Amino acid sequence: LPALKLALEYIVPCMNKHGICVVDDFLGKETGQQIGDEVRALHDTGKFTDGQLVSQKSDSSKDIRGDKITWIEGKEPGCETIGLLMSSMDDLIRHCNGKLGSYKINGRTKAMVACYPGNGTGYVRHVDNPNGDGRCVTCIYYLNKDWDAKVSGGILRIFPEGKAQFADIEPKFDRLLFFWSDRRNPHEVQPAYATRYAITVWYFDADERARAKVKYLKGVRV
Ligand SMILES: O=C(O)CNC(=O)c1ncc(-c2cccc(Cl)c2)cc1O
Ligand SMILES: [Mn+2]
Repeated sequence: LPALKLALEYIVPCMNKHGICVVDDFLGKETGQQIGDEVRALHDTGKFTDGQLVSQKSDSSKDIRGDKITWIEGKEPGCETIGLLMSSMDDLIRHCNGKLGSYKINGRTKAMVACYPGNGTGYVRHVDNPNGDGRCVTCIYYLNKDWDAKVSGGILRIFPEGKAQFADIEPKFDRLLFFWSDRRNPHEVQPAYATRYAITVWYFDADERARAKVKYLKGVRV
């Protein structure tokens, strides 16, 4: 689908009604697989961190580490289909802008590529932006071929604020997810028992970000 049709007919209505939006088959199989290939090359060539420290034992040979990450700008050698994904996410947001609540989105982070190594680690319940650091929208792309959570775990579970229910999102190949980054969407990743990849970017609201400058300390000489 053309970005604008997806934006006006799906992302804008879903985001304003539910604060969560899932688009399946975002880029198609060829491109999705190429992204899988590039992420796997990053992993295989040692570009990820070792992983979040999950269990600190007094013996460090038995430390457990979880999600591994690497920040990707999209123009690096071997990351160009990742850059293509980032640009397609941006096209969608650009065609939403002015219609996502009353936010005015004026930028985004680099891509955070995540690798859950499959050792029973997940990601604890959290809010992405709990303290007003400028990020208003979380965008995640999943590239896990034939993922079956009943077998491999790794569900993303969101707990929309105020609701007595949660939303389980499988990290399915070629799946695109949007949700409000703030306290309306606490979420977690349940333990993953197979290698699980995701690519996240966060979009900034202009006003909040302009205040996060001072809430986060920048100076100029006299
Ligand atoms: O993988 C999924 O399906 C869901 N992942 C997350 O929700 C997540 N959220 C936040 C973070 C994160 C939180 C703080 C700092 C940094 Cl660099 C990353 C990582 C994360 O992996
Ligand atoms: Mn998160």
